[PDB]
Amino acid sequence: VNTITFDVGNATINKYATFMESLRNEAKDPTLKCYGIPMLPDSNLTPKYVLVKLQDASSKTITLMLRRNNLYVMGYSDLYNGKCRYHIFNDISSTESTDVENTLCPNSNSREKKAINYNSQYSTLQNKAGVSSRSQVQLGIQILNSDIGKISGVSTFTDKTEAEFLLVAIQMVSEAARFKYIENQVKTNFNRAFNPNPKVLSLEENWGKIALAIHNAKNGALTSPLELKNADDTKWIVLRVDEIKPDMGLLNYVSGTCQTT
Ligand SMILES: Nc1ncnc2[nH]cnc12
Repeated sequence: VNTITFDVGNATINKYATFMESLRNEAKDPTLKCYGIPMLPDSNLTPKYVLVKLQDASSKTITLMLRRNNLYVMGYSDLYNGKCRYHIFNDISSTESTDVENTLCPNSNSREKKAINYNSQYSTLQNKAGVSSRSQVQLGIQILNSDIGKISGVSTFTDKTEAEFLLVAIQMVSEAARFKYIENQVKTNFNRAFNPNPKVLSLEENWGKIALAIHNAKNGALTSPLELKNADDTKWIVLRVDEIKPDMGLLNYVSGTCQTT
């Protein structure tokens, strides 16, 4: 399994772009694509995981573990009290949990369990963060940096603190890798906090449906309209691959052949 490092504490737009490039290039299947857009592999291709190490301004780190097949964050690790501490979501199976344990913290003689005692759905994370919408949880480079320092090497912390960190890291890492539009929202706002707009949220919520729509399209025409949101919360009725492709970083895995370019 590869570990890709992103230096949050000394970040620049260019360094974030390179991070996104490296993460997409590691995660993607070596060959699968539809309409020129790289696709994630089946669940059997090895390595099955990618690690993402986030470094703050004091060189504290948190390492996220991502599933390659769907880019979900499965859990994360930090160094505390001389040990590797692994924090796994509670909706990960026993088999995958064993992988997470041993991939984040291969030294079984110096590690510690500190579970994430809730599941990894956005509805749950929002509940734990106290917000009715993750539009209300700002994203940003300084926020991500600050959040790392509230958790890494910290014995005990609240579920709210953790969920806020997870919302920010999931969106700035996995969702940005999935969607060039979201990468670009981070880059346009690189120097400030920002609230994810309706188009960010819509893309996040519809990634699986978008992959299927692109995979199924014939001669660039979607088989049925795909309704998303524009950034002003108006409806975006997508009819062709041409309209959605610029926003895409990675397609979710979809079995079967497609129009490849
Ligand atoms: N834990 C997670 N990781 C990646 N994408 C997600 N979408 C919702 N929860 C997520």
